[PDB]
Order: sequence, then C-alpha cells, then structure tokens
Amino acid sequence: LPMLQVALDNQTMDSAYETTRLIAEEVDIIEVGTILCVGEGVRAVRDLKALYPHKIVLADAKIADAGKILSRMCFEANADWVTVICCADINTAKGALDVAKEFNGDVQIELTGYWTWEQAQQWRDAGIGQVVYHRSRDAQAAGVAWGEADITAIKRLSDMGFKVTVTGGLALEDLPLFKGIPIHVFIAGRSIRDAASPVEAARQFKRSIAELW
Amino acid sequence: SLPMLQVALDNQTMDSAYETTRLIAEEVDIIEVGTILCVGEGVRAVRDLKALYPHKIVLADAKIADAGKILSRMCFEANADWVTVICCADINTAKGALDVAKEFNGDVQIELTGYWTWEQAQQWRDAGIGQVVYHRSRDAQAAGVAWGEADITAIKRLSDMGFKVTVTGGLALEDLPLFKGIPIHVFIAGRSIRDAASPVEAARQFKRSIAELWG
Ligand SMILES: O=C(O)[C@@H](O)[C@@H](O)[C@H](O)[C@@H](O)COP(=O)(O)O
Ligand SMILES: O=C(O)[C@@H](O)[C@@H](O)[C@H](O)[C@@H](O)COP(=O)(O)O
Ligand SMILES: [Mg+2]
Ligand SMILES: [Mg+2]
Repeated sequence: LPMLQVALDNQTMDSAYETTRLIAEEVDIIEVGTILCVGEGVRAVRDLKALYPHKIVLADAKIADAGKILSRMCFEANADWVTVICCADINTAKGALDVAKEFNGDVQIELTGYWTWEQAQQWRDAGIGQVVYHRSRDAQAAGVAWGEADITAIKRLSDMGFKVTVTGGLALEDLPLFKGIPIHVFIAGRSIRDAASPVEAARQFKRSIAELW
Repeated sequence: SLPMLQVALDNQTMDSAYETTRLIAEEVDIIEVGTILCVGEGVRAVRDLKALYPHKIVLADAKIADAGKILSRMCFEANADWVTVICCADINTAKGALDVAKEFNGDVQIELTGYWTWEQAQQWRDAGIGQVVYHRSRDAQAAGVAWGEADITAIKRLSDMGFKVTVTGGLALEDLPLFKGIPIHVFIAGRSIRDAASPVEAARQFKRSIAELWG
C-alpha cells in the first residue's frame, strides 16, 4: 500500500508542531519541507526525528551541488531520506547516495521542474531507486492541473524500476487518477495542514488509499 | 567594467563564516550566504550578516526550486539583496521570485548548476531575468572536470544574450586568464579564499589579477 507523507512547509518549528501534534501518529513519513529547511536550518530535521523517532523523517533539501557535504549534514542530523534536485550533476546524486549508504538512509530525485528521460536512465544506472514526481506549486497556481501526460510519465518511471512518490497539491479526489499504478508514497501538504480537521483529512487519505490499493 | 569579487560562505555555522568575514569583508564586493550556510543555520544567516555589513551586497544562494514567491519573500524579509533560483525551476517560479524581488528593490539570479537548455535561457530573458551564474559543479570538479572551451562558448553566448554573467566553480588564480576578453560581471571564490593561509592576501591577489586582465 502507498504510504502517506505529510509535507511540513512551515517557516518556524513552532508553526510545524501545530500540525505534527495533531497528525504525527496518522502518517508514515514526516517531511521537513524545503521552506522549513531554509527557515530554521538542519536543526528542524534533528528536532523532528528526536520527537518522532518511529517515523521516517525526510529532509527535502533539494541538493543541487556539494552532494556529499549537504547530505552528510542531513544524515548527521538523523534524517532517513534526503532529496536531490533533478538537474544536479550526476556526480552530485552519486555522492549523496554514497553518504546515504553510510547511514543506512536513502536518496530521492526531486522531479520538480525540467528533466529528461536520459537523466532518468542515468539515475537508475547510478543506483538511485526513488523519484518524486512533483507538480510544481507555482505551476499549479498558474492553472496547471494533473493529466494523462503525468500518468504516463509516472507509469514509465515505475516500469524503469523506481519507487515513485506522487506530490503537488494533491486533494482526496485526485487519488483515483493514479489507480492501478504501484505508487510508493503519496504526499499531502496543504490539504492536511490547512484542512478544518487535519486528523480527519489524514484518515480519509489513508481510508481512500487502502480502498483503492 | 572590472569584474567584481564575491566570496562564497559555504560554512556550516555562523561562527565559522565570521572567521572569514572579519578578515575579508572589506576586501570583497559581494558577501554570499552559501547554500550550505543557509541549510546549516537557516535564513537567520542572511539577516545577521546584513546587519554586520549593511553597506555590502548580501546574496542568499537559496537555489529556489518552487514556491518562488514564498521562499524569495523569506530571504528578502531577512534583508537579502539578491537571491538565486535553480535553473530547472518552472518558469513561473522564476517569475514569482522576480516579482517579489522588485518589491524589495532586490534582484534574482538564475543558478546554472547542472543540466539546462538554451530554450530555457530565452525564457529567462523574456521573463526579464538579468543575471545568470555559470557554475562548474563542485562534484564535477572533484570528478576531474576542468574549465574548457565548451564553457567559454556558453558564457560568451549568455553574455551576448543580454545576461550579466557571474562565473564560479573552484576558481583558482590560474583560471582567470581563460576568461579574458569577456565582460564578466562577477567572479565568485569560495575555497580559494576561505582556505588560504592568508585569506586577505588571497582576496587581494584575485583583485590585482582581475585589474590586470581586465584593466
Ligand atoms: O517545492 C516545494 O518545496 C514544495 O512546494 C513541495 O515540495 C511541497 O512540499 C509538496 O511536495 C507537498 O505540498 P502540497 O501538497 O501542499 O503541494
Ligand atoms: O553548490 C553550492 O552551493 C556551492 O558548492 C557553490 O555554489 C559554491 O558556493 C561556489 O559557487 C563557490 O565556491 P568554490 O569557489 O569553493 O567552488
Ligand atoms: Mg517538499
Ligand atoms: Mg554558492
């Protein structure tokens, strides 16, 4: 079954705790959004893991360069997974993975923005086993919706051997679109953080997921 | 015009960054809060440094990839002068960051680290972006990738496109002559200045060399 991941795109830790104190036990993965990494620094990862050690903590650092330096900082802060932006040099993705192996963590390729299938092949050959298919937030606000092109690419990535995470302003009604595909993880940020009842929002995703998968 | 000198502070903590700034703040033109420092300390790095050097241009190398209006605003509210947007970012992300930049009389730079296309370069121009950072990846450098004709060609073409170009990537004094004849806007030095026996003398040697090759 696809796991449920909550994106913490808050600017301060106290803001993030308003959400985790409610749904921490309702999700599988607690992500330190890029906005939180830049707002508080890597201490966000260290503090959240200390609070929820039984959960998977993802540092959405979107590493672009200095792969072994930035990943080591996240894993030393106890992160389980870290993200590497899709346009990073292949040596950058490789370095982060090498470090991740030292901590028994893992690396994800953030497919935010422009990327190609040739790069996708390179990531496989490098040994990367996870990708995050992301519909850009700025793109969404510009009227961009989910479509067949996305479904097709997602299926293709899956056929390549990647464990695929789908994210990007996902609402409970968007789940049916991905039925049939073995999605590894579904990410929900605003739809859970900003719902009237975050707990009900989280449980409904879980419910819908178990029902469709 | 003479290319300016910018020091990249890719430190993990503020105190480590200050060991350098207390020495060369007045020897360089632009003080950069490297990505590593941002992730290490958070946006407070930008605010503290600007309060220390208000007369200097402070760049936040945030490498914005999405949520361009939110992240840029965070950096600008912390008093950054310039912010960087990673090259693969959706064009709307770059536009949104630029829109916020105008509100704070700041500016945006497209960070050319990794894979990008000329078609994308045209879009940045159309969007009104005036600065790009040609970067030779640090991980590629360690992999044995040196500065070559391929880079010079691209840099020249970006310059002809109307972009003010910044060059960076493990630059050493020996590499500067490779860019002679090109109207480079800024030369960024990180390790070559932070790790020298005498950072002050390292910074001055870069300046002297720049004045000699571009004067
Ligand atoms: O670009 C970013 O860093 C976020 O906008 C993005 O990764 C975000 O964390 C999404 O993955 C989940 O958040 P939403 O469901 O609210 O889009
Ligand atoms: O990718 C990064 O964040 C840095 O590795 C990179 O931007 C760095 O700041 C260089 O631009 C300057 O540093 P060096 O001269 O040491 O390569
Ligand atoms: Mg995220
Ligand atoms: Mg930098």
